[PDB]
Amino acid sequence: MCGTEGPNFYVPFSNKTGVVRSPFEAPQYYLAEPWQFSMLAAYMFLLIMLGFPINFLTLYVTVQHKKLRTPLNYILLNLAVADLFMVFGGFTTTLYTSLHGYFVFGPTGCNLEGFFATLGGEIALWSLVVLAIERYVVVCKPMSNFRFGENHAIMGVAFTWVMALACAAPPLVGWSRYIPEGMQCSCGIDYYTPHEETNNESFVIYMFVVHFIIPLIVIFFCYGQLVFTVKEAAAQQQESATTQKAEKEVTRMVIIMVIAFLICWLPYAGVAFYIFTHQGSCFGPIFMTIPAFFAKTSAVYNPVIYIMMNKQFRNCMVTTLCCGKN
Ligand SMILES: *[C@@H]1O[C@H](CO)[C@@H](O[C@@H]2O[C@H](CO)[C@@H](O[C@@H]3O[C@H](CO[C@H]4O[C@H](CO)[C@@H](O)[C@H](O)[C@@H]4O)[C@@H](O)[C@H](O[C@H]4O[C@H](CO)[C@@H](O)[C@H](O)[C@@H]4O)[C@@H]3O)[C@H](O)[C@H]2NC(C)=O)[C@H](O)[C@H]1NC(C)=O
Ligand SMILES: CC(C)[C@H](C(=O)N1CCC2(CC1)Oc1ccccc1O2)c1ccc(Cl)c(Cl)c1
Ligand SMILES: CCCCCCCCO[C@@H]1O[C@H](CO)[C@@H](O)[C@H](O)[C@H]1O
Ligand SMILES: CCCCCCCCO[C@@H]1O[C@H](CO)[C@@H](O)[C@H](O)[C@H]1O
Ligand SMILES: CCCCCCCCO[C@@H]1O[C@H](CO)[C@@H](O)[C@H](O)[C@H]1O
Ligand SMILES: CCCCCCCCO[C@@H]1O[C@H](CO)[C@@H](O)[C@H](O)[C@H]1O
Ligand SMILES: CCCCCCCCO[C@@H]1O[C@H](CO)[C@@H](O)[C@H](O)[C@H]1O
Ligand SMILES: *C(=O)CCCCCCCCCCCCCCC
Repeated sequence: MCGTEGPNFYVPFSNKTGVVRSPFEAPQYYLAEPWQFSMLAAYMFLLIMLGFPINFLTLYVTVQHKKLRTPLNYILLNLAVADLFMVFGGFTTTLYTSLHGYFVFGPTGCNLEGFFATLGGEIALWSLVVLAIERYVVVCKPMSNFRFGENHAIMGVAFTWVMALACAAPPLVGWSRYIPEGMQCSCGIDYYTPHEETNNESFVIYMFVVHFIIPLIVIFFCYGQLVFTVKEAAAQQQESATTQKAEKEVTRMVIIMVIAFLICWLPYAGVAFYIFTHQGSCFGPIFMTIPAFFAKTSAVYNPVIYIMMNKQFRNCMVTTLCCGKN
């Protein structure tokens, strides 16, 4: 008796006192104080104010600088669009619902907001995976006579969309479901109830293997092989000071990317491992949603790592922000 069930929702609060209401109809101030809903709104405001310009500017400078329109950069533009899906599908809606204290758009808006917020985070995840694969292919050259071109980069972008739909679409047609989560102001996959009608258990396993384990394996493999190949080549050219500088910075960047991924990936593993053990207690609205709470900031720090630290993008944005000069 941890929460209150209803059609299309699970409020993580007991109704033994009779105060629980539908998250589609009335504010959830028994889950959190009104000022804590305000702080949730302030958090959404921070993410919008930093997340929209950085990701929009990534698209804008690509229009004003011909050198950026390389196939190896297509996936980075795909990343910037995905973050805009998170910013407008998720953060903007949540800022609005937050200030009402419940999901005022009803179960239909729940499926829309949940689909587009999940699709945005999914496209971003697989863009990082596809980028790791493309870089591994270009550097480690695992195919004897192969050249990465425009058509290959388009496949890579299309691949992220297929994988993203493979996660975000089934809950709209009866495999798992979208419900309000956490403080009930935004919607997502149901990892909270074993809704046997939609076979929630098998979707969690599918999400865990395909959309959680596999991305980590691919990112670690591709980048490990890449760092190995680069350190191998530099070892054969130690007379070149620039070759050694290039090896050092490639390694430093791979570490940063992998640390950035782990910072977003481990909290889910931690929370899930804590839920696998200790399979006895009730989980507050915050607990199973702490990883998602902090994973939202990836809409800001991913473009900072993959674009603002890209030597080309940086100079083009400086020139664009400086009205043409510098
Ligand atoms: C968490 O738990 C609470 C408490 O159990 C639930 O809230 C109750 O929900 C029921 C509906 O299922 C409410 O019952 C309905 O109340 C209507 C209004 O009643 C108020 O007004 C009348 C005068 O009009 C007062 O006399 C009364 O004291 C109330 O203040 C009634 O119009 C409804 O009557 C109709 O349905 C019943 C059958 O349920 C028939 O017997 C009637 O003839 C009529 O057809 C009905 O009684 C109840 O008022 C709610 N209580 C509170 C405190 O809100 C939540 O739904 C639950 N949360 C979740 C998410 O499930
Ligand atoms: C992009 C998101 C749609 C997706 C997401 O929301 N997930 C949360 C639920 C999920 C799958 C992943 O996590 C689990 C952990 C343990 C057991 C089952 C699990 O199911 C996600 C989020 C962040 C990262 Cl880092 C990754 Cl790789 C993937
Ligand atoms: C993000 C900021 C972290 C620290 C904030 C701690 C604020 C606690 O502040 C207290 O919270 C109570 C909650 O109902 C209020 O009723 C009290 O009036 C208030 O003093
Ligand atoms: C850009 C942000 C705009 C957000 C507008 C939020 C409007 C909140 O609307 C308020 O919701 C309450 C229920 O929670 C009602 O009781 C109030 O009457 C209503 O004014
Ligand atoms: C390094 C990984 C970059 C992509 C991380 C995207 C974070 C997605 O976060 C997900 O968003 C959904 C909709 O808001 C929520 O329903 C999920 O609970 C949450 O895990
Ligand atoms: C997922 C892939 C992560 C790759 C991280 C590789 C980090 C290697 O880092 C390197 O390891 C060498 C070991 O001799 C050290 O001598 C170097 O100082 C160090 O730069
Ligand atoms: C700094 C400590 C923060 C603890 C995490 C608070 C978790 C509250 O739960 C939150 O509810 C929101 C509205 O439904 C969702 O948008 C968030 O994804 C979810 O984390
Ligand atoms: C060239 O590269 C620089 C051109 C001149 C730009 C100077 C203005 C930058 C100010 C950005 C910071 C605004 C902070 C807003 C606070 C919310």
